[PDB]
Amino acid sequence: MDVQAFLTSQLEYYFSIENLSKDMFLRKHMDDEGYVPLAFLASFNRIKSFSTDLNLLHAAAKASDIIDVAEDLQSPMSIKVRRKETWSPWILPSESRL
Repeated sequence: MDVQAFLTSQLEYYFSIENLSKDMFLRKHMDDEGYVPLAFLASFNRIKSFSTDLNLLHAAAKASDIIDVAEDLQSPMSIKVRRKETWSPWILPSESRL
């Protein structure tokens, strides 16, 4: 597929039940609203291999109809994303967070 298509697919996958059940790190880095910083997602080798550009990754996130993006004008690195909840939140207790 195209670079955008791959990046979008991976982003959707990252917040999937299958991935989350195996990837505790994503859950630990969630805030009270279940958001995960774009900068953290960019650290995934699968993403870096295609692009390290947060702008392209952000565009990929916006291309998904099941992902919501929160922007912070103060910094491009403070942009967070989340997948829409279906059954239950995957947010961990503050003490368990990193």
